[PDB]
Amino acid sequence: ETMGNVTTVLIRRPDLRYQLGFSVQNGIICSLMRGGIAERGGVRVGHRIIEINGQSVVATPHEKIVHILSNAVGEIHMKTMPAA
Repeated sequence: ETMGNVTTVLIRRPDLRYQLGFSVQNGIICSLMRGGIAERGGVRVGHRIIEINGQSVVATPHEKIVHILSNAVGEIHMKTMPAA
């Protein structure tokens, strides 16, 4: 599993008030807040989140993907691809 163009991201989130800092739609990063944790994480726009903290969310719906990101803090391992 995890083949090809995968760019793992580590988000280190202090708590829930420190939101990701990137706008995602359906798992695809649409925008990134510069200076935010996501930038520090290595998140880039035009990337598709394929996994979050050990669960492949690439087949996970919008809500779920967002709900999961919204509640996860600490060292967060995501796997992103160039949305291809």
